[PDB]
Amino acid sequence: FACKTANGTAIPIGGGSANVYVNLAPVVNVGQNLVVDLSTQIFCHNDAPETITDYVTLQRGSAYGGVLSNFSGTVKYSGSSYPFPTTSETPRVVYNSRTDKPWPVALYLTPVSSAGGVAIKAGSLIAVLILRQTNNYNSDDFQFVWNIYANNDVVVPT
Amino acid sequence: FACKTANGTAIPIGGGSANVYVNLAPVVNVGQNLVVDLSTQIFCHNDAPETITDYVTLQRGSAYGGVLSNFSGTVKYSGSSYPFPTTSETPRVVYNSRTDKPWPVALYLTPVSSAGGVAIKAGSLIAVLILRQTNNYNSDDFQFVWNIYANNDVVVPT
Ligand SMILES: CCCCCCCO[C@H]1O[C@H](CO)[C@@H](O)[C@H](O)[C@@H]1O
Ligand SMILES: CCCCCCCO[C@H]1O[C@H](CO)[C@@H](O)[C@H](O)[C@@H]1O
Repeated sequence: FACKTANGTAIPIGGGSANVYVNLAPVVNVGQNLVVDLSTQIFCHNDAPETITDYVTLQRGSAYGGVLSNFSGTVKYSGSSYPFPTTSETPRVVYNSRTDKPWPVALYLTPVSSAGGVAIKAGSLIAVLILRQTNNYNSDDFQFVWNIYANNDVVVPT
Repeated sequence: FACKTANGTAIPIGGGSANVYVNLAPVVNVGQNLVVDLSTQIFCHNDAPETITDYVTLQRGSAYGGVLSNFSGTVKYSGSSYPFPTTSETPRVVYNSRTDKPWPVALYLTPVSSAGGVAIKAGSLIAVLILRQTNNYNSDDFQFVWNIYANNDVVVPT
C-alpha cells in the first residue's frame, strides 16, 4: 500500500510524510465556505489485492496557522462529515485494487467575524492530515502524514 | 470582582468553579445554528470601581460530550467571533461598576452532516468556559471556571 500526489511526490510502502500545496480561493467572506479538496490530490492503491485488503482511515486532522485561528469547519470523509480539527479517527475506506483510487478527504472551512485581512498566508502550513492504513493480513499499521500548504493568499474582506 | 448566575450560584472573589444549566433548542437542523447565550445567564461586577478597573477575558473554551463530537462552531465575545473550541485567549472586556454586567459570551454551534438523532444528551457537560480576571492595581489573576450542562436533549433530524 502506497500513495502519491497529483504531479508532486509519493509516500512509499511503510508510511512516511509528504507535502501538498493546494490552491485556495483568494477571497472568501465571513460565513462562506473555503473548500480544500484533497480527493483531487491524494491517491492510493493496494499492492496485493488478490490476497490482502487495505483499510484506510483519517486518524487525525490538524489545523495550523491562519486556518487554526481564523476558521472553523469540518472534514468530509467518504461522504460523511466530522468536525475539523478532528476529535476521533474516521471509519475505514476499503482499498482493493492496484489502480490508484483517490483519498476521499475534503475540508470545509468558514471564516470567523474576527478574521480580516490575510486570513491565510501563501506558502504556509494550513493543515496536517494523517492517513492510517491497516489490513486483514498482518500486524501492519502505517501512517501517511500529509502536510498541506497554501499556494496563495486568502483574504477575508472586512 | 465576582460573578453570579441567573437563578444564581456564585463564584466568589479569588476565582473558582460553578455549574450552569442551559436551555437548548430541542431541534436543530444541519445548516442551522444552536445558540448558547450566557450573557443572559452569567453576570459579573467590580468591587472597588472608584480605584480599580478589572480586566476580563475568555481565557479558554473547551467542548465536551455531544458538542465535541457532532458540532463545529464559534464563540462570540464582545461582538467578535472566534473558533470554538478556542485556540487563544480573547481580548479583554472592562469592568468598572458595582452593577452586575453580563459576561458577553455566546456559543454558535452547527451540526455535522453525519449527525443524526440525539446529538446532545440532557444533563451532559457540553462546554467549559474559563473567565480570566486581572486588574490595574495588583498581581491578581483569577480564574472563574464555568461548567456548562445541557438542560435538555438536542436532536439533529437525520
Ligand atoms: C502476500 C505477500 C505480501 C504482499 C504485500 C506486500 C506489501 O505489503 C505492503 O502492501 C500491502 C498490500 O497493499 C499492504 O496491505 C501492506 O500493509 C504493506 O503496505
Ligand atoms: C480603597 C481601595 C479598596 C480596594 C479593594 C480591592 C478588593 O479586591 C477585590 O476587588 C477588586 C476590584 O473588583 C478585584 O480586582 C480584586 O481581584 C478583588 O476581587
